[PDB]
Amino acid sequence: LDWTTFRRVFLIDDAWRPLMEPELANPLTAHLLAEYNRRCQTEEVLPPREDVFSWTRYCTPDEVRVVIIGQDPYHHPGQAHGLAFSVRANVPPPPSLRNVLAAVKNCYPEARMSGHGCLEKWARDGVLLLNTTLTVKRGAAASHSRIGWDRFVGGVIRRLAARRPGLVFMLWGTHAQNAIRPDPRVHCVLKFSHPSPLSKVPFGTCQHFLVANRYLETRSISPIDWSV
Ligand SMILES: O=c1cc[nH]c(=O)[nH]1
Repeated sequence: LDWTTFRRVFLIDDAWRPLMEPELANPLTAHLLAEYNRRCQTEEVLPPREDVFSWTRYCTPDEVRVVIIGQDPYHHPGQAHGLAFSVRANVPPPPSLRNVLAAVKNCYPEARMSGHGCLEKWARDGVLLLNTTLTVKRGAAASHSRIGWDRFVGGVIRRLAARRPGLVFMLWGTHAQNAIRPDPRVHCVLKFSHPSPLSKVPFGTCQHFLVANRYLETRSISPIDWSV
């Protein structure tokens, strides 16, 4: 009972079994899991274990329309909850997220913006918010970036993409563009500089949300209501 036990520890939705189960058997995965559990014995690891795989709960692989890649979770208590960039409902949006929400409103002036930074609505809509590193030590950015999450997540993404042609990938920044390299003839690959205001080009000028919806329409795929 490997999948059964793994799924129970992380409360993973069963719909993701075909994409994740094959990764469990890889010997490299065992090293990853043991290291993650070792870190939890020696430090404050975020987000909480029950939230690490929260991204599997909002939508099934077949509902995925857009994939947005991130680096690692927010590292202060209360911010991260398993979705890249999203913060729980009453936490003020951090700098990069603030720029993302700005670009959405610039693209869709009619979008019903709530003012919060919780992206669960997007997730249920098939917008997969995926960090390549799923955990972080409290207060230390990129601290868990070399423990092996990237190859596991990388394996799930390859499987998903091969399962469903015509996905839209939004790759913002140097890390995202080097981590994930989907076939641009089979999928819509959109690249931009990082959303942080420290980037040389203001992220508020990014048109990705509009361009993604035009691509979906050409494939007869229902476009996304980016209001959040
Ligand atoms: O989840 C998060 C938060 C900030 N930056 C990222 O790359 N991912």
